[PDB]
Amino acid sequence: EFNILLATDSYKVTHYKQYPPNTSKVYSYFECREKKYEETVFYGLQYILNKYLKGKVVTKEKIQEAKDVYKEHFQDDVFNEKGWNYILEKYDGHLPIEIKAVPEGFVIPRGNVLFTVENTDPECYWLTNWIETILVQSWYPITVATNSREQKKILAKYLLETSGNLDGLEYKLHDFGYRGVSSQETAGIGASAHLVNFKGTDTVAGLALIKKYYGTKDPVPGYSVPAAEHSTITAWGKDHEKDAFEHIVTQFSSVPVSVVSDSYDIYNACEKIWGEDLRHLIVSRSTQAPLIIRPDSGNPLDTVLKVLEILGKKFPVTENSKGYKLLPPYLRVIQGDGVDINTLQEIVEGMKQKMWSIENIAFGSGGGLLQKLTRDLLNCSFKCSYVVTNGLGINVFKDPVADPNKRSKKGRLSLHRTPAGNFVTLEEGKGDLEEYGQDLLHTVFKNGKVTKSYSFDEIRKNAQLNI
Amino acid sequence: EFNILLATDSYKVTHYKQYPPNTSKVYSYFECREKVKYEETVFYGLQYILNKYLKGKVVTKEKIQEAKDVYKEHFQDDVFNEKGWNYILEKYDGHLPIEIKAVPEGFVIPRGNVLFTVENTDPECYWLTNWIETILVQSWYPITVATNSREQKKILAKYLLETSGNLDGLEYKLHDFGYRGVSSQETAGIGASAHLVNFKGTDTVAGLALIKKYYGTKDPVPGYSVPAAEHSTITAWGKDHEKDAFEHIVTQFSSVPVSVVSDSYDIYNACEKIWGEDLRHLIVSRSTQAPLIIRPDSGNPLDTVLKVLEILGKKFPVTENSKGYKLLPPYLRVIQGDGVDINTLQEIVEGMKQKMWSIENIAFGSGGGLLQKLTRDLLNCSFKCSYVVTNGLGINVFKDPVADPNKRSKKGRLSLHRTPAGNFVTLEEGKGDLEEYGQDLLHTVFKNGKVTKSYSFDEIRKNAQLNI
Ligand SMILES: O=P(O)(O)OC[C@H]1O[C@H](OP(=O)(O)OP(=O)(O)O)[C@H](O)[C@@H]1O
Ligand SMILES: O=P(O)(O)OC[C@H]1O[C@H](OP(=O)(O)OP(=O)(O)O)[C@H](O)[C@@H]1O
Ligand SMILES: O=C(O)c1cccnc1
Ligand SMILES: O=C(O)c1cccnc1
Repeated sequence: EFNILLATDSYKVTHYKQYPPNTSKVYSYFECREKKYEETVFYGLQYILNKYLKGKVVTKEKIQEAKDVYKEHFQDDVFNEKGWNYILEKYDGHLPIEIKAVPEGFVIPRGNVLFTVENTDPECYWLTNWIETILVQSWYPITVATNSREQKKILAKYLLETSGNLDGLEYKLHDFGYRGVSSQETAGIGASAHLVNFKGTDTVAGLALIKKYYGTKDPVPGYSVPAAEHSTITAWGKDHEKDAFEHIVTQFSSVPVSVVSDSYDIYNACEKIWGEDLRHLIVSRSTQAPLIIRPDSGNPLDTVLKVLEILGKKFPVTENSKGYKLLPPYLRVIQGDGVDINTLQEIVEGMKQKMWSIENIAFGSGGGLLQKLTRDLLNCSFKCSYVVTNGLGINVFKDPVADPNKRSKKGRLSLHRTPAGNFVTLEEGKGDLEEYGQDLLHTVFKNGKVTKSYSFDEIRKNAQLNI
Repeated sequence: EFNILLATDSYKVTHYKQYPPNTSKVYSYFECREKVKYEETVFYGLQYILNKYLKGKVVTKEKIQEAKDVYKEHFQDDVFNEKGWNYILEKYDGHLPIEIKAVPEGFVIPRGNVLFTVENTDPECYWLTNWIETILVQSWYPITVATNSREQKKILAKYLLETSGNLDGLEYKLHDFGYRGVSSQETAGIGASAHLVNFKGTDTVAGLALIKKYYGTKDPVPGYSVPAAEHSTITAWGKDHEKDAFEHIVTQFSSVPVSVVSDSYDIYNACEKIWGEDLRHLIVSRSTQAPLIIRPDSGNPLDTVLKVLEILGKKFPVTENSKGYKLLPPYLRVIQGDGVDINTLQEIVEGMKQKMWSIENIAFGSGGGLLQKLTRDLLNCSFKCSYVVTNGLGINVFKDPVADPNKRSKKGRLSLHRTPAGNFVTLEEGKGDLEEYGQDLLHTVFKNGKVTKSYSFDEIRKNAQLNI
């Protein structure tokens, strides 16, 4: 089905004719360039290696298919049929490429090499950057995992300040983004990246991806709870919202249940329906099976604060040991509308200023978590840094006059820890001097084989917060 | 293999227990809610979803068991509706008892109108309508790409018509550079295909196969490209040999158009000294069908384009076209592919016009701005239940949140009509049945596991044309 010969940017089809004659090696690297988001979670390359790059990826039929498409697409014969046939005949269609990468889950400051790519056969000098397009899509799981982890840092800071511990942190940011991403494939990739940091998800696609490509000791990497949507409330008719609420919390009386409460009037629902008519069905619930009230409209901070004020007047509020107000354990709130890293910060800060514990609230995020992200957020970039031409290696780079931020690194690269425990990327082959301890890049792919793999449990450990 | 039982939001697994008892019908609809203002949307992409995910035998015993096993662990509880899915398998050989009606693909519809509706065709499957919300709502993405691409085409058409008097070349003026900048291979194909509704130039090869498989064109392919350099093929020569790289590349591609990225070290030197002097003899000899296309790729986009054009206008023979705008010789063009989105595209063409440069001189490449920097909230894409039957009684249902009237949803059975003035209106509460507005513009496109109406990519392009 998938054809790697048709999985590149069109212009790359023409690059084999553009490199210097007598070029035997093209060596390229990926970084999140330096320019907020000072460090990045490296995640997602193992998916790409296994799904698209390993094994026999070239066949006679795929070559003919590409040749025919490109003849029409370019209105010209430019496709390197010879070079692809070489890989087919010499290597049984396995890519003569070596990729070295930092371990998945590692948290690396901006401006460092995260992986490198080079050809292992001199005839395939053109192949290194053929697969740039595929490999650069690693920007997306890196950026989802990174932005999710930055939200975890905010939640952890405010949970610690308002409650004194981090209990429940892993469930405080729930993935609501399945319908809000651009494809089924993106849903799985993005949901898996969020699960590097959290355990709550409604994007089921992430589970199958992690099981197939990474693996966990536990049966599943992420969990959900029963929850209403507007259709299951509004189907009862507007005059029967109370009947809908009563039915749903009674069907799910012994597990947590989230009930969207803003179909008609969130404030009436909290004060009169939950707070009076159905109060007897709430105060009876277990600490392990709270009602979770879900507003879903209005200004996010103003709505959360007004919902909490209403609930604190109808239910017995305590003051925890840090001085912050706490709803009874059978009652919680989830804000799932308009949540991104900026509004999450605004809400928890507003709660803190009004003396509400972050224990009371959880968040759901859809587009903000999985779709409202681009390759430019972390300046994810893949560039050639080293070539061998006429048997001599030369260090190559770009350095555009009008934008020093786009200057790329020179020569053969390696990643090291510094004496102070930070990270440094050495350029120009200087890692070979061995002044800086071991290279942290490891070979993960060579000549069609995935050579080093990480479980999802290892990745989660590598991506832990300091605290 | 894809499993539609595992292709929904988790909470929807629990919804069959939440609807009113004795509900036999759930009817839902999709709109781009009323809130560049994006007043009209190109409806595109549902036919892909119908064919790839929803048609045919989508339920098997193995898929039911897989979903059962996953949800038991995911919920730590048995809530999965195994019986309901087995009914579909047994009664319909795994085909979905669903009817979907939709506006024709490529149609350009104002915001706030019904675009498609979904309802179950078997009373036992009242829960199925909104199970497939998640899948179907992903149509927001091709809709939004196609719409935003068409809005950029409107800008380009306006300024090309002003500065040149015609629209020659318009379909090649916005090239898709977004393959590496989207979130997956599947997204690349969907989004590139949506851009090809409006344009013919693309480097996102994945779009071609999607169109061939799911829509079809009379022509062999729906989009085209030209040879072009990247920084690796220039810089690999060494900083002191940029001229050698340029000479090699334009000589290799002497009789087709060739784009050459010229900013590796100093775009202004490259234009004035390398192209403008050292290699000028290799440029002024080229065919009108095979221009050199100089590609800056850094700096302030408008300032860089204007300075590149000023340099080239001093080194090459510029003419004045019939509208009074400056025009480079036909063997020389420029493409700006850095930092392009609908806002900077507008700023560049307006700044060119103010400096008396024809838009004939320029084309644009766009990656993330075209295919990735878009969300479901740009057009307020939304799927909502508007009608149910419970105890044999149909009721019109809706949401109307007190703090956001923009989220009010439509009531009852819906239909899309032409007004007497030729505009569009969505009739609510079954009022289309009164036939005061002629016939419903929605067509049944899916019924009981079968695609029942479909559109070629050529028809979609025709429907999506600009008025001009
Ligand atoms: O973070 P987001 O990308 O916005 O996703 C989260 C939203 O999505 C759901 O609503 P729904 O599908 O109704 O969205 P809508 O009201 O905009 O149509 C859900 O109830 C949240 O409000
Ligand atoms: O519109 P965009 O999403 O930005 O994609 C277009 C950019 O992508 C390419 O550069 P490259 O891969 O170098 O991007 P980079 O400079 O960030 O590395 C290309 O030369 C354009 O500059
Ligand atoms: O579980 C939820 O409340 C949910 C999941 C996805 C989208 N909106 C809400
Ligand atoms: O053809 C090009 O110039 C191109 C294609 C994709 C990305 N960047 C540039």
